[PDB]
Amino acid sequence: NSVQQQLEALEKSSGGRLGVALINTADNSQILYRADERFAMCSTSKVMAAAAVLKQSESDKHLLNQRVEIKKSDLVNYNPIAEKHVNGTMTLAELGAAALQYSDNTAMNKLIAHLGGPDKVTAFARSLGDETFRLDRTAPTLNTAIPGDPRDTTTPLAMAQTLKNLTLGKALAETQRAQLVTWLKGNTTGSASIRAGLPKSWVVGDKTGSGDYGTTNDIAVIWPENHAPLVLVTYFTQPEQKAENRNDILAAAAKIVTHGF
Ligand SMILES: *C(=O)[C@@H](NC(=O)/C(=N\OC(C)(C)C(=O)O)c1csc(N)n1)[C@H](C)NS(=O)(=O)O
Repeated sequence: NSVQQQLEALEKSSGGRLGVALINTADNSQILYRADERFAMCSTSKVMAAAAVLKQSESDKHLLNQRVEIKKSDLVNYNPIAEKHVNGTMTLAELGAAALQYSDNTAMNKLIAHLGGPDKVTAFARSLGDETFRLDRTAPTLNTAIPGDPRDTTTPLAMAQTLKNLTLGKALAETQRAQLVTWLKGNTTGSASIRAGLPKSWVVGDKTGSGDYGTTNDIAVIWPENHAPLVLVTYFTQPEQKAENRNDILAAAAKIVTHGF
């Protein structure tokens, strides 16, 4: 079966809706499956918030070391790093690292608040040429992932294009691009998602997201040992609010689309 037939069969077995966009930077070719359909980003949206702060830091050499006070009232549903710093401070760089590498939701919220609200994250995406991304809410409500709800959504293709621009392309000046890549490569939350579908020795940077409706997402930049990078978005969502998340589906999709590379 072709790659498209394999992805359709994966979706058919999955009990949900699968969205895939792979960009092969060797030749700019693409593998697309529901890639123009909206999906709730869940915590994959954190890449855009962190990158928006990195953009600001290009013109403010003190920004990344700016102190942010962490209070008990800032804690939400999932904040393994920020809870260690209640009554102290974290820098904006430390908040970017925590948001991306541990998916700390308090850290995401501090990034959003620093920027001036969810709409400012949307404006940053637009400044990169991404007409599709929208951030509407803070964490954790941005992960409700209700079917057909446009809030906090993008498409697989839009996010793959923007992730390519952010990590390998024109979106950020070099020091800031490099910092984003360092953060993504050090992610701790993605072992069982895209990474599990790839050769163990390939270098990967990624950001996961999991929400209601069993919504299970991962966005990655992948560096093969002997080939140009691949940028891969795998989004997955299910019809029932309390569906289990399915990182195995993302690993399976990654294996299908990276075969031969
Ligand atoms: C982002 O996707 C974010 N997700 C959530 O905060 C929600 N659940 O996350 C945890 C890890 C708690 C889970 O048990 O799935 C969630 C479900 S419903 C809702 N309104 N929020 C997490 C923290 N990011 S991820 O990268 O770890 O998935």
